[PDB]
Amino acid sequence: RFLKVKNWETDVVLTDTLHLKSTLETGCTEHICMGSIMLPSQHTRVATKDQLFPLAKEFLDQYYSSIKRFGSKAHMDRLEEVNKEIESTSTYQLKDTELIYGAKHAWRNASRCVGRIQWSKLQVFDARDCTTAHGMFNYICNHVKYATNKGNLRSAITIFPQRTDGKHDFRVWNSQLIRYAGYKQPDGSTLGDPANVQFTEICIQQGWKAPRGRFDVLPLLLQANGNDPELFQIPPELVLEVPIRHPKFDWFKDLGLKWYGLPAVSNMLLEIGGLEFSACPFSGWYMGTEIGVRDYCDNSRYNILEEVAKKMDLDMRKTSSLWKDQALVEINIAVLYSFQSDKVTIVDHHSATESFIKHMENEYRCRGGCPADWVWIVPPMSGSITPVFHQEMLNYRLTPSFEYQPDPWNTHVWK
Amino acid sequence: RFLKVKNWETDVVLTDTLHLKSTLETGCTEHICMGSIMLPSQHTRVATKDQLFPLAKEFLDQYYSSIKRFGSKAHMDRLEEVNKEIESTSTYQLKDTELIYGAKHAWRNASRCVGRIQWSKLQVFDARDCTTAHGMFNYICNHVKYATNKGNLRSAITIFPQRTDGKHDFRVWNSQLIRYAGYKQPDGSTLGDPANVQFTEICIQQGWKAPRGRFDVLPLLLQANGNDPELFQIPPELVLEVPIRHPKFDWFKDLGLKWYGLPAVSNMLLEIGGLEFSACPFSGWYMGTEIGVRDYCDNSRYNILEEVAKKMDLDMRKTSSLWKDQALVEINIAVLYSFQSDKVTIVDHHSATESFIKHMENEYRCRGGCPADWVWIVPPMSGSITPVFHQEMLNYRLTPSFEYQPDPWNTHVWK
Ligand code: HEM
Ligand code: HEM
Ligand SMILES: Cc1cc(N)nc(COc2cc(CCN3CC(F)C3)cc(F)c2F)c1
Ligand SMILES: Cc1cc(N)nc(COc2cc(CCN3CC(F)C3)cc(F)c2F)c1
Ligand SMILES: C[C@H](O)[C@H](O)[C@H]1CNc2nc(N)[nH]c(=O)c2N1
Ligand SMILES: C[C@H](O)[C@H](O)[C@H]1CNc2nc(N)[nH]c(=O)c2N1
Ligand SMILES: [Zn+2]
Repeated sequence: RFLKVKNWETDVVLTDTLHLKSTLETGCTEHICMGSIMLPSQHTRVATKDQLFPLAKEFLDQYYSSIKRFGSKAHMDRLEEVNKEIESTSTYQLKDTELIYGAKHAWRNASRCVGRIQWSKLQVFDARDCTTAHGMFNYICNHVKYATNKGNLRSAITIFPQRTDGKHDFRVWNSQLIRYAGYKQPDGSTLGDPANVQFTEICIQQGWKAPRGRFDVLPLLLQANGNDPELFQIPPELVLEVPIRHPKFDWFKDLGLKWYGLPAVSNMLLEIGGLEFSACPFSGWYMGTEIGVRDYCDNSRYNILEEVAKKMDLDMRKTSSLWKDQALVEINIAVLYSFQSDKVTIVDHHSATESFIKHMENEYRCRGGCPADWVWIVPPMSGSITPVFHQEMLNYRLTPSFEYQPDPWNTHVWK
Repeated sequence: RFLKVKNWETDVVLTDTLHLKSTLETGCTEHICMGSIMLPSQHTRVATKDQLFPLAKEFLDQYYSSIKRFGSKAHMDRLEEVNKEIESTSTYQLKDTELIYGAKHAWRNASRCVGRIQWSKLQVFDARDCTTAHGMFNYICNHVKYATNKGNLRSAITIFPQRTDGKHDFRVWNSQLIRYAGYKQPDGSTLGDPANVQFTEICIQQGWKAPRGRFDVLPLLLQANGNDPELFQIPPELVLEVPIRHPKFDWFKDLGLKWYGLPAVSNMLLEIGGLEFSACPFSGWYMGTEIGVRDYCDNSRYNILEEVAKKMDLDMRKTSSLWKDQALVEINIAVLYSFQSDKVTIVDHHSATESFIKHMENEYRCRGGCPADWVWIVPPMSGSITPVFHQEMLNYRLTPSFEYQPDPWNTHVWK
């Protein structure tokens, strides 16, 4: 009822009492830990009106507790107000301030997010008056423009209307607002990003004329109020990109790599007070490793370690010459150097993981804990030379929260 | 009751039914995952005679099932035989073959061990006739000599007498048979291995004349049958060491680093059929990263990244120049190259993690699963360019097993 987490690099002990407020389940049991299942059935998302008020009551109780006015009359009135509206409409609507609070705390509670030290500096765009795919496109272009801020990236989320019935449902079909296309070739190999080959062909299935190259920014596929989704090209002037060079190796430009400045996740579900927002794209800035390690070096992604090690003149016959590791570091020095040389916000895994430890200290003191997923918080390279490797972390599921959801093209009753 | 684990690099699915035979608890609950607590209270170790027979019965049932003679008469006789002996003596004794089986499967079930593909090729030394610290010393020297095999390392375990009362207890006070000493300096800094500063001073408290340098192989501290422990120097000719050079950088010899060939963990508790073996040192061979990443580069260990990056002429002002990562790779290329150039068995994290995936495929097919701790199975560098990063792993606690135990100098009623 009062759990301790240790840092074995510093011998610092934090005491977690926030996990007692926890609600949702984790997938782990007394006899099995599933802390390395990627998409647990508990992390994926259809609710009724009965269970709605406890969820609303719980959310309002913490919201008014956080504006220093818990249990007051303005609280007890809004409790009844939402109670009455849930009786009448079997749903309800958040105030603007309740929406901003819910969004920031969904991010705050995101236990797999290392970036959370900035959770309170999130810009919330209320798109709940949107009704059409063009409206969504317009709200998303504004989001992109604002969050990019000419390389001085800012955190933002845009929140489309909440689910109601289910078949009326706003969805961004893109997994990210800005992703590169993936095309299968004649021989079977892949041009561009192999992650998106399925989505890239869906866009061609709906009309996209593909420039069939590498870093072809995909179009947005926007579903409005359950209607069939529609294709929109983000104006290129809004899609900020960094060409990737190295500060030693001049052949690194010849690699011709580039990446988009803005990580902007669009397929998630935001849950606030029992309400489900099925389209809620949010963006921040990149940690170096997400591009240079995962995007560039996953076997199932661009998979460039071959060509980088070749041009580095590396012993590639022996696995134990660590040519893979050696080329991975250079690639990440290049992503960082490239982004910083262009004044595009980027953070290295050392700075970001140190900030997360600093963030954890804040959340244990002024909040009683910080839910954190070690499997995801440790960076995908050089893990133990970063402070998060040596920090025990308690993972538990708080709300408001971002949840996964099935892809719309497996559930959308088409036409 | 039939859990699926996915590999997201290969889209391979394994089906785990072995977790149903699981017994011990994990520390996780439905509402909290503790899969990143280092020493869970469930992983640490005093039992009575009542609970003893179910544990024995359970162990014998799987042992005779594995020699293709389950439920036979030779089984049902040994069931009764151990039953009777537990009535009479409130304990019992394993057959040699039952001891070899229990040991191999304790290793087999070690979910944080990436090396397990070799679990059946374990040499079991029965030291259960030992009675004195000199006897232990002699059994441990033979273990070291055999397991080292002049650099052609072989897996081995030496099993001292099982706990009985508790106050009669064989313990190796060293955490590993071969560790370097740690000495605090005048200014407070540390010479040698800072991990062992506490143990190094215990040895001086009992008489060790310290050569107060860096890589000073510690003496063994051996507790026999609950008596006060005694100091013994492993004959240096038995302690095989690798001086660490690089295959490019000739200044790397000037770093003057070296490491011992034999990883030989001595502080663990082996549980077999409810019996507790409090001294059971076991050894294999090193994965590169345990030395080059954790031993050499942990801030709380030798912490050499400073000096290596200096001599590499690295941009060390900016965190984002990744000088830490760049020096870490070279250090691990040097450990591997050094060990292989001396015909001392060593495995790189790429080969070892690929073998573990191959091992998992074997354990899911011919056993129904493989308990695995992702937090510990992923190597401490370049994690996602190794196949274990992308493999979901179910952690659960089977028996026979190795468990942690408190250090003897906090529990030993001294003199
Ligand atoms: C501001 C800079 C940010 C940084 C550096 C950052 C960093 C990261 C990283 C490295 C991950 C691991 C995911 C992966 O490796 O693919 C992650 C996950 C995540 N982040 Fe953050 N992020 C940032 C902003 C945000 C914002 C603004 C939100 C929400 C409003 C957010 C919510 C999440 C969520 C929901 C996850 C995934 C959890 C899951 O998979 O269940 N992040 N972040
Ligand atoms: C043969 C070569 C072996 C290799 C390459 C290997 C590799 C490893 C590695 C890298 C770890 C992580 C621990 C750490 O990072 O400090 C580990 C843990 C472990 N290994 Fe293996 N090991 C080997 C042999 C053995 C043997 C022979 C046994 C037992 C008879 C064993 C039992 C264990 C146990 C109990 C753990 C720790 C689990 C825990 O902390 O609860 N290993 N091994
Ligand atoms: C705003 C922001 C900034 C930043 N630097 N990085 C991120 C990554 O966030 C997420 C990343 C993923 C990746 C999911 N994986 C499973 C599939 F194989 C890819 C899911 C998710 F739900 C996220 F939220 C987000
Ligand atoms: C035989 C063998 C070969 C090989 N290559 N590596 C190992 C490492 O095994 C273990 C390593 C540790 C390290 C515990 N950490 C907690 C403390 F801070 C160090 C514990 C343990 F219980 C192990 F078993 C063993
Ligand atoms: C199998 C495993 O759960 C999966 O590969 C996880 C591991 N940890 C991760 N950590 C982060 N940040 N991102 C990821 O995609 C993953 N993938
Ligand atoms: C906090 C965390 O549990 C601790 O640092 C763990 C992480 N994973 C590890 N993995 C291995 N192989 N060895 C370790 O010592 C650790 N340490
Ligand atoms: Zn867990």
